[PDB]
Amino acid sequence: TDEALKPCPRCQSPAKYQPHKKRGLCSRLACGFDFCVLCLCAYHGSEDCRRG
Ligand SMILES: [Zn+2]
Ligand SMILES: [Zn+2]
Repeated sequence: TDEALKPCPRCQSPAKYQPHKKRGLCSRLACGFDFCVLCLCAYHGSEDCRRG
């Protein structure tokens, strides 16, 4: 099994990982970011990710 926590796309800090919501929230109070864990952009909820 093992643990999982993803780096924040702004500051690379270990963000609070939410695999049940495909969401990640930064632990750095000056950064305070909310991202999609599939494409590492600002969180887009129920929408699908984008190519690049
Ligand atoms: Zn951050
Ligand atoms: Zn995405």
